[PDB]
Amino acid sequence: MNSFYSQEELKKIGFLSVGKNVLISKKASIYNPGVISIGNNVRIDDFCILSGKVTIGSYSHIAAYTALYGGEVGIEMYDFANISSRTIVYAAIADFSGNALMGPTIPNQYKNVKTGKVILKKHVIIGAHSIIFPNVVIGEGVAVGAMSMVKESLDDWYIYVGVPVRKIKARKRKIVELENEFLKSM
Amino acid sequence: MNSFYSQEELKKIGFLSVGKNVLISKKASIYNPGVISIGNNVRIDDFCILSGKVTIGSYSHIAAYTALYGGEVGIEMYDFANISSRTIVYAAIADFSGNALMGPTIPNQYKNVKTGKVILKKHVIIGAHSIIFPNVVIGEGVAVGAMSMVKESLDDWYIYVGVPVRKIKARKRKIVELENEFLKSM
Amino acid sequence: NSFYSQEELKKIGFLSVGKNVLISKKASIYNPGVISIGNNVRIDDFCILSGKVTIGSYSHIAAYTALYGGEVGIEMYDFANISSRTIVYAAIADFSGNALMGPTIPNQYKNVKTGKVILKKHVIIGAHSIIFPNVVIGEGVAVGAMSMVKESLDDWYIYVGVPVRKIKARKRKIVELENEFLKSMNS
Ligand SMILES: CC(C)(COP(=O)(O)OP(=O)(O)OC[C@H]1O[C@@H](n2cnc3c(N)ncnc32)[C@H](O)[C@@H]1OP(=O)(O)O)[C@@H](O)C(=O)NCCC(=O)NCCS
Ligand SMILES: CC(C)(COP(=O)(O)OP(=O)(O)OC[C@H]1O[C@@H](n2cnc3c(N)ncnc32)[C@H](O)[C@@H]1OP(=O)(O)O)[C@@H](O)C(=O)NCCC(=O)NCCS
Ligand SMILES: CC(C)(COP(=O)(O)OP(=O)(O)OC[C@H]1O[C@@H](n2cnc3c(N)ncnc32)[C@H](O)[C@@H]1OP(=O)(O)O)[C@@H](O)C(=O)NCCC(=O)NCCS
Ligand SMILES: Cc1cn([C@H]2C[C@H](O)[C@@H](COP(=O)(O)OP(=O)(O)O)O2)c(=O)[nH]c1=O
Ligand SMILES: Cc1cn([C@H]2C[C@H](O)[C@@H](COP(=O)(O)OP(=O)(O)O)O2)c(=O)[nH]c1=O
Ligand SMILES: Cc1cn([C@H]2C[C@H](O)[C@@H](COP(=O)(O)OP(=O)(O)O)O2)c(=O)[nH]c1=O
Ligand SMILES: [Cl-]
Repeated sequence: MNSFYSQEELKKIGFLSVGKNVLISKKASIYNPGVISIGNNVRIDDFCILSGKVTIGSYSHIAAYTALYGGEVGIEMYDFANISSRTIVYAAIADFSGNALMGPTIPNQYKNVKTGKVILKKHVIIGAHSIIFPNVVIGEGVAVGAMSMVKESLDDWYIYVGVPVRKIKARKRKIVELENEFLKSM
Repeated sequence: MNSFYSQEELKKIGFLSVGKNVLISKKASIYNPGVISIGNNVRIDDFCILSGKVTIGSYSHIAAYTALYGGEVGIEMYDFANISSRTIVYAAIADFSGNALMGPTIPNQYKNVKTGKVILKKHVIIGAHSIIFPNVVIGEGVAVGAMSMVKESLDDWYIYVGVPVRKIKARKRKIVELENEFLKSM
Repeated sequence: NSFYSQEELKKIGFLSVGKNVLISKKASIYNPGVISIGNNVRIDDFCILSGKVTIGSYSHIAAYTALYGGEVGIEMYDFANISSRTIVYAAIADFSGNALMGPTIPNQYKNVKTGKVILKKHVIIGAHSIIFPNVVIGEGVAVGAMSMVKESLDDWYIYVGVPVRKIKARKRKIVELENEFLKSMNS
């Protein structure tokens, strides 16, 4: 079979805005859809979680198990950005240093949250099993390899790997031509 | 909207025990509820799996996709200990050496199950995508980085990172004061 | 427990399927008509099977494991098991910047990497691991946890790392044990 909402059920969800050809699995979780926005030709697979301010452009695959903890400051993805399975992107994290208490259970005034908008520029691919922390921009046409971790903004058009990531080599810009060629025949 | 049980439904699950202000997603999986006790101010998110022997104290977040398999020896977590998304704590793990058959499709004679209780002491924080193997004491105040793997027990108030983890710096103890400051005003 | 009844299962429509095959109701099966399962097989909560998967016998597919069979398929031999939160890909999008990617985009603009994934006998894949397309995991190999595998792996070794490196011989005791269990089945 397949797991997706129909254009009908989509509409009843109460999204800030949702495009056309949007396939979201009923096996995903959508928290606070009133601030979640989806452009066109998007797919979100089983067991993803979207919570808080999330904005996705058009022609993005969010693969299974991927969590987007958009918070109040948000996560945004430009067009042709894609995220492989089991990725987490965080717009807000707790403070591990030992200088604060943490998580939901604890009153704000004792915490020390790290928070910043997270943006994923065009043509970003995020490898399977990766993590992106708050306040970072992943640069235009960056690929980040599998099982990688990102704590900082990434320079455009490079491939990064590792925990935390290191720049391994350039990203081909050939996606750009194709983007245009594809867009042409629309 | 949230996916959590009403206190009504909670009790019709029947845990060895279960405190108050305890939010557990309906999208989580609780097996063997009668071997799980749960304190107060505790939250378990979508897609988690609790299995068998699990003891959770008070003031704890267990983030989504987290699996606690406590089989018979169990997992025990103190107060103010937290677990980030997508972690596994294993109280029992198969012998990988070549010397044994494995998993639930096989009789136990042909198996060499390494088992051993897992404890996470006050203020432990496990970061996301982490694994804890059996027979491990995560000392009080220990922070383990995201995408870390833990085989040995670990020293109080330190920060560990890697696969397998290694010690990289002392955790601050100021959270001691804040615990106090905080329980103080109740 | 989570599993489908024997009645519930023959209702899914698996190409083939055997007996004592416990499958969680919280796992996701896609195109069951191209998925054969042997006997004594466990698939836990939140797994995803999609496309050509063949699984033999005495196998555990731990919680959260995704097997993306595609056309080419993923094949496991008997006594192979996979641990929680693993991903097996028989197809994957070229990352180089030489092509677009995803089901959002028409086939011509992509440069999809494809190939059979075979998990031979006694294979054990550790937890949180990723295995790529066109990859033969050799007989009685163990890959550790959090491991990444992009090329074929030689018989009877332990492998760890991202990407994997060979670390030690895996012991073959397991083969005698196998025989002993199989005989104890007969007499
Ligand atoms: C990052 C990636 C694209 C690089 O592939 P590549 O161009 O073949 O690069 P190579 O395999 O030659 O390796 C280059 C270096 O990076 C390392 N490396 C490659 N992938 C890595 C990863 N995910 N994490 C850490 N290191 C990695 C290799 O060790 C090698 O190291 P060295 O330079 O010290 O020898 C690929 O390894 C990858 O991670 N793909 C993820 C696939 C995915 O997530 N798919 C989801 C479904 S579509
Ligand atoms: C543990 C952590 C807090 C430490 O970061 P930090 O205090 O800023 O210290 P640094 O980032 O300078 O890291 C120190 C070193 O460890 C390495 N390192 C840091 N985090 C690592 C990790 N998770 N795994 C492997 N290595 C890590 C870095 O390469 C650096 O190496 P070096 O000693 O060769 O320079 C952070 O990196 C981390 O892993 N956080 C997890 C957060 C999380 O899981 N959040 C879930 C949402 S609440
Ligand atoms: C693969 C495994 C069995 C190897 O364990 P081992 O035989 O105890 O080997 P050791 O602990 O001596 O370590 C061998 C080396 O590999 C490294 N290593 C071990 N496991 C690793 C892993 N998963 N990833 C990366 N490196 C690893 C160690 O740092 C050590 O390094 P060195 O030789 O360079 O000093 C074990 O490490 C493991 O990962 N088991 C996974 C368990 C699991 O996934 N279980 C599912 C539950 S049923
Ligand atoms: C992975 C996945 C697939 N499916 C369905 C829709 C897809 O068209 C079909 C198989 O697609 P998929 O498994 O993503 O492979 P492909 O790359 O060929 O699209 O199964 C879901 O409904 N939900 C899911 O989470
Ligand atoms: C992640 C998650 C959120 N929610 C709901 C309940 C929470 O009150 C709300 C906020 O979730 P969350 O994303 O954890 O935000 P915060 O970090 O501010 O708590 O979303 C669930 O019900 N289940 C979940 O698994
Ligand atoms: C982990 C898990 C357990 N269960 C059920 C079946 C088991 O009888 C019981 C305990 O499971 P588990 O912790 O897997 O025990 P074992 O090590 O014996 O396999 O809970 C599921 O249905 N699905 C799951 O994903
Ligand atoms: Cl997961």
